[PDB]
Amino acid sequence: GMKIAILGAMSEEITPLLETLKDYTKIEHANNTYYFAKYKDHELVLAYSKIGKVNSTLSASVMIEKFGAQVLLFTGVAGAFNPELEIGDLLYATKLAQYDLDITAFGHPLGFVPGNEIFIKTDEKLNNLALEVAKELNIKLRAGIIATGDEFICDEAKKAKIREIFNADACEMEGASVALVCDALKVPCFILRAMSDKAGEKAEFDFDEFVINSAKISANFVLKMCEKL
Amino acid sequence: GMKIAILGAMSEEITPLLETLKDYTKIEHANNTYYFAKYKDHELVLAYSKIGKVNSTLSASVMIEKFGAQVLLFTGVAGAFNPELEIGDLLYATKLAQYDLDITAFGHPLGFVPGNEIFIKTDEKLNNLALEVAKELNIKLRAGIIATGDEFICDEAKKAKIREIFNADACEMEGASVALVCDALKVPCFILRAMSDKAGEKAEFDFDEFVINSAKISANFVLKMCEKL
Repeated sequence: GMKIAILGAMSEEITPLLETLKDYTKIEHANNTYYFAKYKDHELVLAYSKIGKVNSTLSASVMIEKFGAQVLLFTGVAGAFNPELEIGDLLYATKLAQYDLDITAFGHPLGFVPGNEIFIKTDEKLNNLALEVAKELNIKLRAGIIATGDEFICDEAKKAKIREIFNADACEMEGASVALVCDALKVPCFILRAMSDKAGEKAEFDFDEFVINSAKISANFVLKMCEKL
Repeated sequence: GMKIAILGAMSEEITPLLETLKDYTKIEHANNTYYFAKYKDHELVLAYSKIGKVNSTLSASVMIEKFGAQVLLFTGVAGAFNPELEIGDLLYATKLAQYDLDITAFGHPLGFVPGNEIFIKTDEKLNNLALEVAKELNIKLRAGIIATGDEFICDEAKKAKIREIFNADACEMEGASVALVCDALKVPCFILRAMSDKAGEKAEFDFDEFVINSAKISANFVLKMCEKL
């Protein structure tokens, strides 16, 4: 089978994968750690992306240009903007934009730079595979538009504005950058996000506990995708 | 000699390099164009970075991880924040920060994420080489702090704020990201910027003309550095 990159937006999302895989090697490279394992006739390369657009762009580029990944699966968390969503809901991104990429001073729309487009799409075949896996695991999986930028946004008015401009369902700091790298390098990309916060709700749950539970589900989910690839 | 990457923040900065080199090849990779030339016992790889942090991170990562660059010289333009600077003045960045990398909601300073630092330094040996070249060409060269982010800022109050927070001398959209990639991959990086706009002053000159004239000077400058490497 093809070589598969598994990127996690938090180190806690990688831990349960490594525990399941058990036998793996690693290298320290690009001020990060990359892990190597065999699973179901696929070679895997895994890493925590590190935080934000630059870090995640670099990690994805290393996985493909250095380690030869042919597919990339990216698990993480996101803040929900769409009122229909709830804490813990799993979303796959259909397309993503950078809300903080701004040369609007020159008459361009927000998120656009010449040489690129506002939105980057993820891979349809991988998304359909994820829907199959969700069905087989009895997990609810929804499609959404993700806005990415290098701020952790707490301003409710800003969340509403990003939603309005991009029709964004959720928001995080690494998705669009990784999707762009993968598209540029002709590597199918899948982006999975668990909703870790809702716009206009005070949390009322422990984040650490949420992360551990969501990471367990996401780890099993992406390994099941690997098994079918 | 070592393999040298020359990155330009505008395609116009690559044109005069190619005109001097005369014999070169080019290919499409990673939704961009990469150029290859031999110069003074060095293999060169050249590219326009494309716009912003993600694009420039990807371009630098490709030049190093795919094309084997061992040193990277990055020429471009920047808006001046330091009142002492004048239009066309050459600045080399001693260190750079991302002004729009913001998890300050969690008690961190602006520009900081765990796993990284606020500032990234450029290579001291390359900076000293640049000072030698500037002296030999009778060109004034100043050291500065550069703030990088994905907005083209026109708000004067915002410029003042970024200058104040980082003690930044100038501002652009690609420097810090490339400096970070190079540091992470153990590649010496040099960042040269010509001042394309002045603190508090409406630009009363043509940008196209400025770019052509500044690019000619910067192209010769970095080739003279290559000759000494």
